[PDB]
Amino acid sequence: GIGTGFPFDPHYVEVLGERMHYVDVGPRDGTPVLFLHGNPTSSYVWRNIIPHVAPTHRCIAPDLIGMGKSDKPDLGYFFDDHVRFMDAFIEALGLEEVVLVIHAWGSALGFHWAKRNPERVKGIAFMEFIRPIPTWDEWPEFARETFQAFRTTDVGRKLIIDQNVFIEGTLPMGVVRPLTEVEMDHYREPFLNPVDREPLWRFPNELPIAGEPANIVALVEEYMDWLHQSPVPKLLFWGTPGVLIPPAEAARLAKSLPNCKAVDIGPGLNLLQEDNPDLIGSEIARWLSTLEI
Ligand SMILES: CN(C)c1ccc2c(-c3cc(C(=O)NCCOCCOCCCCCCCl)ccc3C(=O)O)c3ccc(=[N+](C)C)cc-3oc2c1
Ligand SMILES: [Cl-]
Repeated sequence: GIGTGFPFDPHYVEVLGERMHYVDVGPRDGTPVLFLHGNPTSSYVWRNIIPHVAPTHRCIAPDLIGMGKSDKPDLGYFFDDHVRFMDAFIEALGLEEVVLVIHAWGSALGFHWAKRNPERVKGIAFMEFIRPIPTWDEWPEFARETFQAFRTTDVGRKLIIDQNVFIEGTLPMGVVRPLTEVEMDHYREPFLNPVDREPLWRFPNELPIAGEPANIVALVEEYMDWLHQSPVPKLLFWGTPGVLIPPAEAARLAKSLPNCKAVDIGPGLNLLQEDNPDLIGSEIARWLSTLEI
């Protein structure tokens, strides 16, 4: 079955006075592949995809500040905080040019870095990614009341911080196949203490929905503007029925974005890595071999 373990040797690097954990495997020469997780996951989400890429390319998978095995400073965990820590992480590792593999909130981080540093990005593989949601009618109806609730300091904090709903409920609702107890426990591990759940609550409060927050909407519009014009090689994974990227939309996006190939993963919602890791990892490895890296 789909693997549940996390065998990777831990690595830590000091970034802005705090430690960030990261997976680092594969050959030391060549162009590295940087994997960026989102909410409420960690590098664990890449555990079954990296084994297809690591034979031929270095794979680096950080845990975002406040998540995974990374330290937990008392921040707001705004998107800007993740930007500062990820920018510093990339420079601390001395990375020059990279290929990005990104998902969901990791996709906003990755696209925003790539737009600012296009000479250092040799390709982007992405899935169930963040674009502006113009009105609440474009948010998936089955998750609309909950995300509206999450975006409050009363009910949203009760749900996400006190009751851990993002881990116990939203995470499984983003995977078609059933998650095992061992997998759930890996996802729960960084957040056993409620107070550490701050990033899980700030993230949905940052989503660019109905114009709000305006600073995030502007930033995401900007990287989308770039992505529709840039010749950067693109690999878009999508699933059925999907969540943010449904099949008919994925096909339209791939034909509109330059130098984009789209790959059907089969059944999927948001966390496509949990529904078909072997296809995602084997397609990434094949696509890397086509790049000038
Ligand atoms: C302990 N306690 C107080 C709760 C409360 C609620 C649940 C829910 C649940 C959750 C939602 C819920 O999250 N909607 C949102 C779904 O969004 C999925 C789509 O992806 C969004 C991606 C966004 C991407 C952004 C970056 Cl691109 C709604 C209502 C309830 C409910 O049952 O009231 C559970 C639901 C499932 C579940 N299992 C399958 C084991 C367990 C649950 O255990 C709860 C415990
Ligand atoms: Cl979120």
